Amino acid sequence: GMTATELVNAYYAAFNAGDMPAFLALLSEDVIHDINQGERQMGKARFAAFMEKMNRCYRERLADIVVMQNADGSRAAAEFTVHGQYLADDEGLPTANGQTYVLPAGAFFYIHCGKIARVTNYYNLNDWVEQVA
Amino acid sequence: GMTATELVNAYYAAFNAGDMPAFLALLSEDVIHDINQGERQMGKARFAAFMEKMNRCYRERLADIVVMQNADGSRAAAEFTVHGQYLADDEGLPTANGQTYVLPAGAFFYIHCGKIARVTNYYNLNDWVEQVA
Repeated sequence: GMTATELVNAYYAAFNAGDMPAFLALLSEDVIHDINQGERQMGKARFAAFMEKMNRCYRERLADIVVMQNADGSRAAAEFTVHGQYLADDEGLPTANGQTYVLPAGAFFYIHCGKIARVTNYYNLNDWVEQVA
Repeated sequence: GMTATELVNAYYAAFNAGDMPAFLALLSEDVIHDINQGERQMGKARFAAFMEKMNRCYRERLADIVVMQNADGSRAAAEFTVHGQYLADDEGLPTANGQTYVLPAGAFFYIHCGKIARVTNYYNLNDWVEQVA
């Protein structure tokens, strides 16, 4: 019975708290995940693997979260500020040494049957690389 | 007296119709323009110059536009599908030869005093380059 706004708020609450069971529970089994400047990854197993890797390499807190939805709650969007620390080398990227970064980001969502069926992530990758390189 | 939704709909109507006076009229004089994977450009004059260049090099139609806002209309977001044709070489990018492209994109907005005060553009640049290269 959650609204789209509530669902997306719960997504980010779980993200911020590092509560992976709560986070993954909100996603459909066939969730589409559009990685910023990267590949479309399909399915919850791949999303769980993505989060495992992200948790190996980064810690992030999202601030200033603004969540919006369409009237029927099938579509949503969020804009926020990422506060992060780069903890361990991620593949294909600059070396990690604990550096901090701060940058705006956003996401778009498709919601169906009360689950998040698509997450599309956006941010300026060039800005992030400049901050950590 | 327009709502944020109406304002953003007018922005995209003007974009789609190629009506530059109508498009630029919606923007604040000090509009912040966050170019996808690029620079923050400040001010309406720079935005007009950006559009002049864009119009020199591309023709785009946006489909499937979904516009969302926060309750007070200070923030908005749009997701859509870009249908484009690359008409003339743009600087720092692959050669143009009239190729077509289709890809999702989105934008985030800050609205103040009834004008668009920030436009932040997002899309997968790698996907676009792959489509035209």
